[PDB]
Amino acid sequence: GPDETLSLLADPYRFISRQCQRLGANAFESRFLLKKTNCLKGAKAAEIFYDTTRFEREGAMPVAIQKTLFGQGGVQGLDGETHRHRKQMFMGLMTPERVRALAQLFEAEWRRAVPGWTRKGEIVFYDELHEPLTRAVCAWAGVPLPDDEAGNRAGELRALFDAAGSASPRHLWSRLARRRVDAWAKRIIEGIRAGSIGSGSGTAAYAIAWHRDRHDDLLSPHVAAVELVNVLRPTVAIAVYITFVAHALQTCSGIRAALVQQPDYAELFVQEVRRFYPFFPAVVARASQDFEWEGMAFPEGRQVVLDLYGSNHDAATWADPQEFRPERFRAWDEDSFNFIPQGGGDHYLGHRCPGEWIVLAIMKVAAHLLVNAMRYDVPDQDLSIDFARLPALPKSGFVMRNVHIGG
Ligand code: HEM
Ligand SMILES: CCCCCCCCCCCCCCCC(=O)O
Repeated sequence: GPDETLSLLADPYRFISRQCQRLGANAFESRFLLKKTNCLKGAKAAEIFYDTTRFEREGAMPVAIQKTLFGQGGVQGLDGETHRHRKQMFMGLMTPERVRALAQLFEAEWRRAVPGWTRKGEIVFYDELHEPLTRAVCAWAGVPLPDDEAGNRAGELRALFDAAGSASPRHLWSRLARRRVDAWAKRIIEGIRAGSIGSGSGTAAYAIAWHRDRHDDLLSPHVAAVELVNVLRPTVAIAVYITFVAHALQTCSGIRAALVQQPDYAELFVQEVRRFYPFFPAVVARASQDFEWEGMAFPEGRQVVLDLYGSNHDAATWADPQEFRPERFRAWDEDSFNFIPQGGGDHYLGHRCPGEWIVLAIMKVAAHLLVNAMRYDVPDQDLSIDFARLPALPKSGFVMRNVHIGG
């Protein structure tokens, strides 16, 4: 068949589900970067995608993603016992107490940043979030971050995910940002190992610097650096979800009141923001052995893409996925495959995002602050979601005026 890379790139979140709807199927064979690719969508497809006896990640992600989004040698590219041993290192960071600590640091940094926002008179909300998140996560992770460098590090971390999927010179900036952030994280790992940096025993940078692999060897410093950036970078990417929290509050009538007046509502609300809004489009794996599934061939070595956005909008699962309705989560049975904005399956046994607890905790802080503490005006602007952008955002970035926290 024809190469459809251009069609995918023009509609990265919806290309797969639009083609599925046309064909009346949850899977179809296509071709990207000249490679035959099976595209999958929905709960049943997610369950097979997460079967590690049939799928592997090693070598699956296009190498332009190593130079930017993920780095080289990190957990995303591992399989089998090597993967599970590395994954445990990340999971150990995520205790309720440690997640709460990061949420508290983020609230503090948000409150610290407000006076600057008031003084500007008008802000692009998305643009203002990267730095407080950077400051909170570095402190949490045991990464020293001088006051006068926080801004620059926040821009570099942002560039890894926000400029990575840009078909322009912004991609070149993402590559330089990656080189810089790796070198910085590497100096941090080296200083922890030499004892010149006193990160605490509970902190991410300590855990990663002192992690021993399956042969009782420390991670090479570059790999430790990449894994540390695998904590810092996606925490800063929560800026996207926080912007969507603001977008939902602005565009969906009744949400603000319910959040104000119903205490259990915030949990439902942040889950629905993750279900509803596009963010991580799709994940890629390679078939590890010959099999067939639902009348489709999966020859060993076949590239396979699992459409996360389409799965989160699958009508069989949700009935009315096109609506923004937090109360739908009252009927959710916590299935590991039917709701997958940060991946599916098991956190320890597969590649599912270990950052979900942090994301939920921080999105709740954001919701709380935006309804209970912050006052702001929202001028006329284009709030529509840019489905052509990676990551997707409201076209305006969400512009606020007259921000303050007397509220
Ligand atoms: C900002 C919102 C986030 C989104 C949309 C997101 C989404 C995802 C997705 C889709 C995956 C891949 C699942 C797969 O390969 O099957 C993933 C993996 C990962 N996430 Fe996140 N994530 C976010 C935040 C975070 C945070 C805060 C952390 C901090 C620890 C984090 C750390 C990771 C790591 C280390 C992996 C690789 C895990 C593995 O391969 O086993 N993420 N994430
Ligand atoms: C060859 C073109 C590749 C296009 C690159 C696509 C990048 C995906 C963008 C999704 C939003 C980024 C989410 C942050 C993820 C993370 O921090 O790990």
